[PDB]
Amino acid sequence: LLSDKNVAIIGGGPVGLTMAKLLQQNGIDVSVYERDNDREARIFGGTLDLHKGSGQEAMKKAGLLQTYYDLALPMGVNIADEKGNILSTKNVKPENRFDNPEINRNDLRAILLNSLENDTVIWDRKLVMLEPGKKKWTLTFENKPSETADLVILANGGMSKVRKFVTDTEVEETGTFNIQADIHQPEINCPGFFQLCNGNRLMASHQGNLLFANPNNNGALHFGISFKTPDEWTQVDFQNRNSVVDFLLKEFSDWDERYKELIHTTLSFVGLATRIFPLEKPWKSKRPLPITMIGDAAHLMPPFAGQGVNSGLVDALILSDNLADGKFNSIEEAVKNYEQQMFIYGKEAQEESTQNEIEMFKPDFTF
Ligand SMILES: Cc1cc2nc3c(=O)[nH]c(=O)nc-3n(C[C@H](O)[C@H](O)[C@H](O)COP(=O)(O)OP(=O)(O)OC[C@H]3O[C@@H](n4cnc5c(N)ncnc54)[C@H](O)[C@@H]3O)c2cc1C
Repeated sequence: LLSDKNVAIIGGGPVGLTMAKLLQQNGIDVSVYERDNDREARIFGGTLDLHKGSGQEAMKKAGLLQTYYDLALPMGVNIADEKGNILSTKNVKPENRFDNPEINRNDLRAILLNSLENDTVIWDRKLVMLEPGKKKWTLTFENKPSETADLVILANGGMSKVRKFVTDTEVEETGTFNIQADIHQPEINCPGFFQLCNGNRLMASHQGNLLFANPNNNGALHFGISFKTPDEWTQVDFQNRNSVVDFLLKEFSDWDERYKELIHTTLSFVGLATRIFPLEKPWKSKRPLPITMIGDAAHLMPPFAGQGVNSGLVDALILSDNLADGKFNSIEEAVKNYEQQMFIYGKEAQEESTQNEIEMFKPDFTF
């Protein structure tokens, strides 16, 4: 069905790599083009969890489920107030897989890279332009040679700049904001907070500020602090830790000294406005050549209720199935069938995550 043709996947994130695996095991000629300089670039961020109905099915189909298990870490969850423990959910043996053991993002990338043929991924390839010819797409990469493909699949994350051939829809700010950071040797550097987590992930919520932490992302503590974007903003400079620290200490002034120590001990902060790529309009039905989008490039949405990578791993599973099992007259029809399913579960996910974002940031999230 892709028989004399090649596929370009733009983006080597967890969705794009998984797309590449599911394609390539059915004999399809696929390359992944990834902006990262090389395979050891550090991926900033929290862990990912794969769920039994969805992301784990992608891994199962790719023959990687067990490997995901070996490298992932089941974790309990503690809910605390702006000082003490209000709920402690330890993981039980029936449930350690039950979905969603946590995996570090570089571990998962390495699992997916290792399952691919040599030179599937081409590193240091930032796609900046796409142009449809007669039969193939010309792909333009910053300061590197151009390439062609019969089929382009954008897997290049929520801020993709190269969507216009699929849709004119734009990314939108949802009105919340997230500040993230990593603390190394947390047992040493934020002891009181590290002891509160006590090996579990921790969430706490107070007066419209939410705090999420994982004390054990390959030995580093990762945390995020989220809140409704201040009307005043922008006004904090994430380059200057002092201005981020002043802002956070003001917002957290009520909170126990263990949380403040977390803010004090952080070397640098990454600030990011929450965004959604809304599945609001149908995508374009006149496309000059086959092209589609999966993962956050298709349906970026707030992460607060756990939605995120699982639905992108389902995208990969449904699209590769449609392209391989070839029950369709054409690639075009294969893509359209995928996009139709994806609009349904993708909209359900977005509604739940928008509704959850509203519910959480209500300043009186009791909750
Ligand atoms: C703060 C926060 C916490 C989150 N927590 C969770 C969670 O707990 N659970 C969950 O499931 N999801 C969570 N998510 C969502 C989750 O991270 C994403 O859904 C997931 O990473 C998307 O996978 P992806 O492959 O589509 O995109 P990405 O991970 O964004 O990867 C896209 C890849 O494309 C590469 N790329 C970008 N531009 C180009 C270019 N022009 N050319 C070539 N390559 C390019 C990038 O380097 C990147 O490797 C969270 C998101 C945020 C923001």
